[PDB]
Amino acid sequence: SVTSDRTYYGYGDVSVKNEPVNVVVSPFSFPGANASLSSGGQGVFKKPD
Amino acid sequence: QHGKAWITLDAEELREGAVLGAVMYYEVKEGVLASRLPLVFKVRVVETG
Amino acid sequence: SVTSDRTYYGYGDVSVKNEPVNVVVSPFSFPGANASLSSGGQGVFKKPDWIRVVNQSDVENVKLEIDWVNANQAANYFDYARILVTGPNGQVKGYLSLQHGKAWITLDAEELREGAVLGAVMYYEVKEGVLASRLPLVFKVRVVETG
Ligand SMILES: [Ca+2]
Ligand SMILES: [Ca+2]
Ligand SMILES: [Ca+2]
Ligand SMILES: [Ca+2]
Ligand SMILES: [Ca+2]
Repeated sequence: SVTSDRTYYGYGDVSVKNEPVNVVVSPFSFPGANASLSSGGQGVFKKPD
Repeated sequence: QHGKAWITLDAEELREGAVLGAVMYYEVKEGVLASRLPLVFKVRVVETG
Repeated sequence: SVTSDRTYYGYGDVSVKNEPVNVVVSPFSFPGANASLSSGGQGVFKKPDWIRVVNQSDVENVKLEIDWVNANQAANYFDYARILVTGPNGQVKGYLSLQHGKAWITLDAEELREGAVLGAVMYYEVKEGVLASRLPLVFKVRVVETG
């Protein structure tokens, strides 16, 4: 007696939470400790991490 | 569409007990849901002898 | 005998109470204590805990637009001033100066779920000979998009 509207459903959800990367900074204080940078000087400074 | 039948039985078919079974080929219209639908057939004895 | 008007009802309510974020400010008095800022001097000033962003239990993604409004006034006092917004857990997501005035620091589900502190690191050189007291520095925090 009923004319069914033939439509059933399925569903799902997608969760995009974080950003791809975290650029953790540990800044450099390049004259350093137990060192010295003078005017006109020339050299190299290294920070591994 | 074609609504009338004219089944006729003769002296051999009656003298053994005439059963008339039904075989129904059906396709239900799309999505229709019913319960206890009636089917009524009128049996007229037109000519006996 | 009655011809029923066949309509029944269901209902519900949605409660949106709070705003997504609380930008707790603890302002900085940068000449500090037991320190000294002189005219023409050059240096650095650091405040580890300056803007604490406190979220509610649902908010996970926040996009903050930090904006420096009185920079054109401080241009008459400073020669270069560079503010680094020391972000959530070591990241530095924001950099403001007298010229480039807008930042777009954005926090996601890991940075909020641990308590987001935004410190300030300021690199400054005071214009030659200028002597002031209690100069204001005001930054507009706009929450542009939350989720
Ligand atoms: Ca992150
Ligand atoms: Ca007859
Ligand atoms: Ca007879
Ligand atoms: Ca609030
Ligand atoms: Ca939104």
